[PDB]
Amino acid sequence: KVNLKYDSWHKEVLSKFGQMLGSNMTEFHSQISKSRQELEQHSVDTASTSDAVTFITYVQSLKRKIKQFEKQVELYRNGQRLLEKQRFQFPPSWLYIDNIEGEWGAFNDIMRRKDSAIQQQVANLQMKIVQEDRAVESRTTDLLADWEKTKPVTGNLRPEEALQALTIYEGKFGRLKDDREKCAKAKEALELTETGLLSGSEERVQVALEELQDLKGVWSELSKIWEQIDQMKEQPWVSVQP
Repeated sequence: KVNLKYDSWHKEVLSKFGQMLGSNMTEFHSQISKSRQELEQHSVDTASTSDAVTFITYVQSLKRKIKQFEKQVELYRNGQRLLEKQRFQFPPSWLYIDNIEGEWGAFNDIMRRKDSAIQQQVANLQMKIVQEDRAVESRTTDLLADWEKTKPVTGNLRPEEALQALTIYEGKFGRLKDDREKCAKAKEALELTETGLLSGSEERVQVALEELQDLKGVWSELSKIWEQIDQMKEQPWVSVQP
């Protein structure tokens, strides 16, 4: 009875370890195959600086994962050899470690070719990102200088009027923030780690944010007064009571 129970308990633990190892092996092979297909689709000779930045950030993210993937391949290799030594029955749909090693080898060869091409252009990509960042900083200074000219400090504005201009200002400032965040992700991806001090541009963006879409709010309390003025520009004089 004990031997039957041990054989049943062993066969059950061996079957569960085999299903867990096969599931982890299938998921890991899908993850390497997808990472390899994404590496194949992107060319270093991308026409746009934006595609080159996205591709370089992706290759660096994969380079960090290679050391983890290598440990997983070794764990799966030892696991399958244990199932074979214990006469486990492999299902016909079993993904053999040789397929994972082949996809892992193909992924490493594409990753080495793409990483080498990024490393050859690192200085040019770093100069392009520093030039784009200087262009974003110049656009930031120009937008803040224009901010004063077209903000409501100008006299005789109407609730609606400035609100429309402060809706454009809101779009320009938010587009500027999105461009700055893209440059920051690219700088992190190319190891262009320059001091985490908000550039004096960040303090200007924070002041502008307080008076951005919020400045349309001066056309919120005044808007309620104007709606009454407009109704009076439509109300019959006899009906109006002083």
